[PDB]
Amino acid sequence: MGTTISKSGWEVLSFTTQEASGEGAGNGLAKCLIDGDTETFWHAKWQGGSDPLPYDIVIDMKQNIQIAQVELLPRGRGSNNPIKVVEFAASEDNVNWTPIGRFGFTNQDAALEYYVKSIKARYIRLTIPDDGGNSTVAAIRELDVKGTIINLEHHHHHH
Repeated sequence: MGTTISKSGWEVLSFTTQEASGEGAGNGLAKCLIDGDTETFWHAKWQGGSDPLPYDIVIDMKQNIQIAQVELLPRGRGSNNPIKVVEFAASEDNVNWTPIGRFGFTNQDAALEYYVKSIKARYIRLTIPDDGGNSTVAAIRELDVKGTIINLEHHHHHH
């Protein structure tokens, strides 16, 4: 809300891993990452076994937004989080992904502000690479995006 894009209408198009069993039920879901609540978080599958890295989570923002900065809200508090490096990708057509920034992940209780490549994107992908040293254990509260809302809707020319 405000400069941060309202994740109210955001949905997950594809996810590589999510723990809907180890975290009970209603928690550890990939959509919780974009649900926008500090008490909910996404967790990689651990109960019964993890999935093959890397982990790619693709979110549809349902609108074209000029990406400027991505925010990652980790847990930290009572969490290990063996996440070393995180990679952010964005796309205008869902087909052509462009890495808006690759940075290291700092496990903390406060949000991580990632200033990235300024580019238009309707879709955004969170990539957890197997290259950065990342283990198959990941727990992130939420992901947010700061940008400018772009419109493809010209009401006086589209009705």
